[PDB]
Amino acid sequence: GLLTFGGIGGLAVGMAGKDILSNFFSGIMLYFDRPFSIGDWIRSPDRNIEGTVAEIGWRITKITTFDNRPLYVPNSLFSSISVENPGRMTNRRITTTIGLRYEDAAKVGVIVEAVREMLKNHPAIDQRQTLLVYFNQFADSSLNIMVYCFTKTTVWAEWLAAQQDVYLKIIDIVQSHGADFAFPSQTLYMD
Amino acid sequence: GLLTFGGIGGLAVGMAGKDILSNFFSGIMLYFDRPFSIGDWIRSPDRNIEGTVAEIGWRITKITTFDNRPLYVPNSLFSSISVENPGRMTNRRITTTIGLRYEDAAKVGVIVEAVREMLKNHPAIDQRQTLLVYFNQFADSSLNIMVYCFTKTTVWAEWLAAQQDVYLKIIDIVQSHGADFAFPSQTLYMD
Amino acid sequence: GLLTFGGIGGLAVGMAGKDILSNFFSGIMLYFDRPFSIGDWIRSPDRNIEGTVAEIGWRITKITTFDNRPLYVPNSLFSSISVENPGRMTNRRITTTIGLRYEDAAKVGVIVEAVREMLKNHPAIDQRQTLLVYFNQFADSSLNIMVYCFTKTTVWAEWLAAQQDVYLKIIDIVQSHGADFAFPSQTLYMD
Amino acid sequence: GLLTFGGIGGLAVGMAGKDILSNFFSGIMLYFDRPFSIGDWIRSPDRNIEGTVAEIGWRITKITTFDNRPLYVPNSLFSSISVENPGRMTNRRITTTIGLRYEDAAKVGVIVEAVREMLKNHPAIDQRQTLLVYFNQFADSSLNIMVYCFTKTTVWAEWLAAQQDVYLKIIDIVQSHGADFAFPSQTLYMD
Amino acid sequence: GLLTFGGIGGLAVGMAGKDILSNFFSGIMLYFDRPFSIGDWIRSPDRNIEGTVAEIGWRITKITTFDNRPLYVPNSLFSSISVENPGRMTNRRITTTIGLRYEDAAKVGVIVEAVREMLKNHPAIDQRQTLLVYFNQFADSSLNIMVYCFTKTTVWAEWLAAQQDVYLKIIDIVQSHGADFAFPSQTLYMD
Amino acid sequence: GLLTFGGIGGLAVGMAGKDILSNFFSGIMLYFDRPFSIGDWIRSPDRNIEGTVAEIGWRITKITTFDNRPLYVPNSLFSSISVENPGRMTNRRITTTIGLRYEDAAKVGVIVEAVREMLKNHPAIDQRQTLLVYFNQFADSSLNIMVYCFTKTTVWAEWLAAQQDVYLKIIDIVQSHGADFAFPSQTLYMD
Amino acid sequence: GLLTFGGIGGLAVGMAGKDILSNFFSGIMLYFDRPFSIGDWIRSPDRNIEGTVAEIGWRITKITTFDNRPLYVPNSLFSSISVENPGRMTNRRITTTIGLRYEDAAKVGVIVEAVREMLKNHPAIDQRQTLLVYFNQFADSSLNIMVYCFTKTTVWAEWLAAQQDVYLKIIDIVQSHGADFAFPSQTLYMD
Repeated sequence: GLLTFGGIGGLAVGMAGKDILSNFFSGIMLYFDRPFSIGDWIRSPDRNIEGTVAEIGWRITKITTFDNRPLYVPNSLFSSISVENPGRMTNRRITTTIGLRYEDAAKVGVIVEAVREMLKNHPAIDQRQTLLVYFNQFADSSLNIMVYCFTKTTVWAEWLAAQQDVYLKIIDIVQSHGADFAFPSQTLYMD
Repeated sequence: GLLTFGGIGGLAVGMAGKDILSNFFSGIMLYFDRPFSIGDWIRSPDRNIEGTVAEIGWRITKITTFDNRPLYVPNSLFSSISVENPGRMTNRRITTTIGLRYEDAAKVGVIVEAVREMLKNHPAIDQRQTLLVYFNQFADSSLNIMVYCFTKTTVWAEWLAAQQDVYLKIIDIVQSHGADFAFPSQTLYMD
Repeated sequence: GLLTFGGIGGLAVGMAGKDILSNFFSGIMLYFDRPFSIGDWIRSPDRNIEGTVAEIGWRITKITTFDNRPLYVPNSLFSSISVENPGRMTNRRITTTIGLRYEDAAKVGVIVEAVREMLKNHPAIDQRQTLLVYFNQFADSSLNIMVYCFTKTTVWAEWLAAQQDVYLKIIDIVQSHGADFAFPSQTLYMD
Repeated sequence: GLLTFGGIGGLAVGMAGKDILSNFFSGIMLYFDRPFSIGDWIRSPDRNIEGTVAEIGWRITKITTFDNRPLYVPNSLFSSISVENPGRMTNRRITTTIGLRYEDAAKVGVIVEAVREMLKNHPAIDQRQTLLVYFNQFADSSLNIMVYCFTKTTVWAEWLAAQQDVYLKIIDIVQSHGADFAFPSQTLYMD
Repeated sequence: GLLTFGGIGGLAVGMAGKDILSNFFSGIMLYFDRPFSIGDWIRSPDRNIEGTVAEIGWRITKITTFDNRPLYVPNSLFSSISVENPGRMTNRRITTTIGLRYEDAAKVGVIVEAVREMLKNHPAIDQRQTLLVYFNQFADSSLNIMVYCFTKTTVWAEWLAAQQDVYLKIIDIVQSHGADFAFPSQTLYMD
Repeated sequence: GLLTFGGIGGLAVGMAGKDILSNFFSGIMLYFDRPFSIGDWIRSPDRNIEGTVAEIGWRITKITTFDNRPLYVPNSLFSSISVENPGRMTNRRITTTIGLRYEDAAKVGVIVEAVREMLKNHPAIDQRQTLLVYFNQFADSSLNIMVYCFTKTTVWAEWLAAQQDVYLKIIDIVQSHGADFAFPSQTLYMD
Repeated sequence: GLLTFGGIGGLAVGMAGKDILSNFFSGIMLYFDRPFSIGDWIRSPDRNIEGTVAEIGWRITKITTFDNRPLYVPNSLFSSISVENPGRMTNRRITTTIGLRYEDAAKVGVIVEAVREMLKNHPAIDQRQTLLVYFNQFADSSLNIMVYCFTKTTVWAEWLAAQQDVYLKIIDIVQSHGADFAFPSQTLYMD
C-alpha cells in the first residue's frame, strides 16, 4: 500500500512534468554556455525562430520578430536544433542568374569576361572572397550564367544599394552587345 | 508478489495517464508564468492556435477564433511550441513588390528615388523604423522593386487605409513615367 | 527469481496495454470535463474528426459525418489535439476578393466606397462586427479588393442566401462603373 | 547479481516484444468491443485500410480490398486511429459545381431557382435531408453554383443512375437559358 | 554499489539493443504466424517492400524486386504495417475514363448503354463481379464516364490483352457516333 | 541515499548514451550477419545511402558515392531500414512509353505487334524474362503503349547501348507507318 | 519515504536532462572518433549542416556557412545522421542533358559519337573514370542525351571553366549538324 502509492505515483509525477524541467535545464545550460548575445538576430533551418533576441529567462527566451512582434521560445528547443547567427556575419553575398536568349551563344564568353572584369573593379566588392562568373546551367529556355561575389559591408543598407548598382551595370553590359535576356519562349506548331 | 503486482499496476497507470497530468502541470506553470494576457490574440508558427484568448483553465485554454467560434487548446502545447503575441506589437508593416516591364530599365532609378521620397514624406509612416526601396530581385518576367516600411498605428483599421493610399500613390508615381507594370509575357516562335 | 520474473511480466504488460488504459482515462476525463455537447458538430485543425457528435462512450466517441456515415474516434485523441466547436458559433463570416482589370485604377476608390456603403446598409449584416473593404493585394494579374463582414444568422440556410445577394449586389455595383473584373491576361510577343 | 541480471533480461524482453502483445491486447479489446461487423466495408482518414472485412483474428484482421486482394492489418492500429464505417450509412450524397460563363450573370437567380425546383420534385431525392443550391464561390474564371442533396438509396448502383439523371437534367436546364458553362478563358494582349 | 551498477548496465544494454531482439521476436512470430508464402509477391501502402518473397530468415526477409534485385527487409516491419498480398488475388480490375467533348451531351446516354452492352457480352469479363458504366464526374474540360469491371484471369498476360481489346472496342463505339473525345480546350479572348 | 543516487545516475547515463551503444551493437550484428559485401553498391528507399561500400567499422560504415565523395553512415540505420543491393542484380530492365498521336488509332495493333516482334528477335534481350508490349493507358493527349523487357547484361555500358539501339528501332518502326508521336495538343476556341 | 522520494526525483532529473548529457557524450565520441577535420566542408542529406567546420567543442560544433555566417550544431546530431565529406573528394562530376528537336532523329547517332570523341580527347577530363554519352530518356518534347564524365581538378575554379568549355564545345558540335535544341513545342488544333 505505502509503496503502491509512493513509488508508483512518483513515476507518473516524474514523467509528466518532463518538459518544464527540461526547459529549466536548457535555460541553465544557456546561462553557462550562451551561443548568442542579446542585440543580435538568430536563425534556425529547423524551426521558425527568426528575429532579434530581447531577453533570456530561466524558462523561455523573448525574441523580437521583424514585424515588431514579441516571440516567446522555450529554452529546450536550443538544445536540439541548429542555431544560426547572422548577426555575427562578416560579409554579405550577392548571387544572381543572367539567362541569355539561347541564340546569342557566340557572345557568352565576352559577356562573362566583361562581367568578371566589372566585378573585379567595383569598389564595393571584397576582392579577398569568392568571385565566380561562369556559364554552368544550360536551362530549358535560356543560357544561364551564375554570379557569385561578396560585399565588404554588412548593414543591410548599402548592401542593397551595391546590389542595385551591380544589377544595373550588368544590364548595361548585357545590352551593350546583343543579348536582350530571354523569356519562356516555347513553340506552337499551329494546325 | 504484492510488491511486483503493485509496481506493475502503478507503472501502467502512470504511463497510461501521462497526458492529463502533463496538461495540469502546464496549466499550473501558465498560472505561475503567463506569457499572454486575456484580451490579446496570439499565434504560433508550429500549430494552428490563431485567435483571441478568452479563458485560461487548469486543463484547457479557450480561444475565440476570428470566425467567432470557440477553440479549446490543451495546456501542454504551450510548453513545447513557440508562442507569438501580435497583440503586443508596436508597429504594422507594409511590404510589396512593383515589377516593372523589363524594357523600362532606364527609369528604375528615378522610380525608386520618387517612391522613397514619397514614403519619407507620408504622414502615416513611422520615420524611426526601417525604410527600404531597392531593385533586388531580377525576376524572370519583370524587374522587381521591394518596398519595406512601418506605420505608426496598429489598429487594423487605418493601417489598411494607409496601405491603400500608399498603393494608389505608388500607381500614380509609376504611371507618371512610362512603366505600366508587367505580365507573364513569354514568346511564341510561331510555326 | 520470482520478484524479477513478476517485474518483467508486469513491465511487458504495461508496455503493451498503454493505449487502452489511455483511452479509458481520456473517456473518464471527458465525463468529468466535457468541452462539447451531443447535438453540436466539432472540428480539429490537426486531425479529421469533422462531424456531429452522436454518443460518448467510455472508450470511443461516435460522430456522424456529413455523409451520414458513423465515425468512431478513440477518446485519447481529445487529450492531445485542439478541438474547435463551430456549433457554438455566434456569427457567420463572408469573405471574398474582387480583382479588377488593372486598367481601371481610377475607379478603385469609388468602387470601394460604394461597396462599403452597400454593406453598411444591408439588413442581413451585423453592424457590431468587423467590416473592412480595402485594396491591399497588388496581384500579378488584377487589383484585388478584400471584403470582410459578418452575418447575424448562423443556420447555414439564409447565410448562403445573404452571401448570394451580397455577391449579386457586388457584381451590379462593379459593373455600374467600368470594371468588368479580370482574367489571367498575360502577353505573347509573337515571332 | 542474479536479481539485476534477471531485471536486465526482463527489461530487454519487455522493450523488444511490445508490439506483439500490443497486437494481442488490441485483438482482445476488439473481441470485447467491436465497432464493425464482418460483411461491411470500413475506412480511415489516417491510414489506408480501405476494403471489406473478411476475418477477425487474435493478431491481425483480414480485409478484402476492392481489387479483390487480401489485406492483413495488425490489430494495434484500430486502438489509435479513427475508423469510419460507410457500410452503416443511411444516405448517399450528391455534390457538384456548375460554373457559369461569367457573362450570364443575370441568369444566375433563375438558373438556381430552376435547379432547386427540379431537385425538390425528383423522386430519387430524400426531401428530409439537406438541400442547398446557391452561388457562393465567385471563382477566377467562372461563376460557381454549389449543389448539395441526398438520395434515399445506398446501393452504389441506383445512386449512380440517379446522379447521372440529375446531371443530365442540370445540363438541360442550364442550356434552356443561355449559360453554356465555361472554360479557363484567359486573355492574350498580343504584341 | 554492485546492485545499482548492474542495474545501470542492464538498463543501458536493454535500451541500446531493443531493435535486434525486436527483429528476432518478429521473425519467430512470422514463423508461427505467416501471412504470406514464398512464391508470391506482397505489397504495403505504408512502406516500399514491393517484390516477390525469396527467403524468410530469423532476422531479415529477402525479397526479389521486379528489377531482379535483392531486397532485405527487417522482420520488425511486418508487425507494425499493413501487408497486402496481390499474389492471392481472385480477379484483375479494369478502370478507365472516357471524357467526351462536352458538346455532344445528347449522345452520353446512348454511348453509356452501348459500352455497358459491349462489356456485358465480352467473353473475357467476369459477369459475377461489379460492372458500372455511368457519367458521374462533370469535369472542367470534358464529360467523364467511369468504367469499372473485372476479368476472370489474373496472369498479367492476357489481362493486358483483354484491356487493350476493351479499349479498342471503346474507341470504335465512341467514334461510331460523334464524340471524338476531348482536349484541355480553353478560350483566349484576344486583345 | 547511495542506492537511489547511483540508480538515478545510471538511469541518466543509460538514457543519454543509447545511440552510441546502439551503433556498436548494430556493428557487431553486421559483423555476424552481413547483407552486403565491400565491392558492391547498395540502396535504400527509406534513406539516402546511395553509393559503393568502402569500409565496415565498428561504429560507422564508409560509403563512396557516385560523386567520388566519402559518406559515413552510422551502423544503427541498417537495423531499421530496408537495404537494397543492386550490385547483386541479375538483369537490367528497359521500360518506356510510346504515346501515339491519338488520331492514328487504327495503327495501334500493327505497331504493337511490330514492336513485340522486333523485341523478340533482338540479340541483346533476355527471352526468358518478362516481355510485354500493350496499349493500356489512354492518356489525356496521346495513346500510350507500354514497353517492358530485360537485357542479359548488367555492366551499365552495353545496357545503355542496347537501350539506345532499341529506342532507335522503335522510332524507325513507329515512323514506318504514320504515327509521328504526339505533343500536349490542346484546343483554343478563339473569341 | 526517503528511498522512493529520491528515486522519483532522480527519475525526473534523468528524464529531463537527457539531451545535455547526450550532447556531451556525442562530443566525447567525436573526440575519440572523428569523421572530419577542421579545414574541410561537410554535408548531410538528412539535415542542413552545410558549411566548413571551424571549431569542435564539447557540446556544440561551430560551422562556417558559405554566407560567412556562423552555425552552431549540437554534437548529438552527428551520432544519428549520415555525414558526407565533399572536402575529401577525388574528382568533380559533369552531368548535363542535350534534348534535340524530336525531328532530327537521324542525327542522334552521329551527334552522340561526336560528343563522345570530343570528351575522350579533352585534356581536362579524367580518362580513368566513368564516361557515358547515350540517348536514354525519350522525353515528351525532346530527344534527350545524357552526359556523364569527371574532371581531374577539385578546386571549384577551373572545374567551372572546364564545364563552360565543354558546354560551348557541345553547342558548337550540335550546331555543326542541324539540331538547334528544342523548346516545349506543343500543338494548338485551332478552332
